[PDB]
Amino acid sequence: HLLKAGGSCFALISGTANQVKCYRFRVKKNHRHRYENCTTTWFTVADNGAERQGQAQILITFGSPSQRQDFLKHVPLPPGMNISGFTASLDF
Amino acid sequence: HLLKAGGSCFALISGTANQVKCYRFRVKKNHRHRYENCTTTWFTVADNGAERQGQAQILITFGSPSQRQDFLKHVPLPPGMNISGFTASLDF
Repeated sequence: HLLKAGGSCFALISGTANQVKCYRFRVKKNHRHRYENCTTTWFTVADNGAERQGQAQILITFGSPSQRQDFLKHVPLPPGMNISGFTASLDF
Repeated sequence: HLLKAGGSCFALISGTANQVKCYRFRVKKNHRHRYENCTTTWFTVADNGAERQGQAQILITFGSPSQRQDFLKHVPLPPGMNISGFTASLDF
């Protein structure tokens, strides 16, 4: 790793569990060069009951805005999935 | 929600799966008021077919930097566990 001034850019992709699972499979399979890393599926944790609740989520990181732009051009977003893009500074 | 008042903040907590699970239960039970939400446990995906690999990880969000400061004040980090803090801006 080269030391990284400023923030890394990433995205949050969501939908049903199986949607998200398949979406990942696709990007790893057909798009690996367009993203840095991806997470396994997670959920926003519920207080009561089963922790796994609401929409399935993955974070995908990118080495630069340009890589994220290239990702966005080529990677199909299935119907009912959503994507939002963010830029994160490291604080500590 | 109202609308994001500036930039939001979060933290990435890592360790073994059981370290992370335990940390999540503790903060849910004792420090609920000190964070916004937490994720279920996840890993960085391996492309070698092994989804679960490396360190277990969770994300914790905060509604203000103040809240995160108060969390950091009150919640210790056990041996062998890591925390990083970030602030993200919405891109799209």
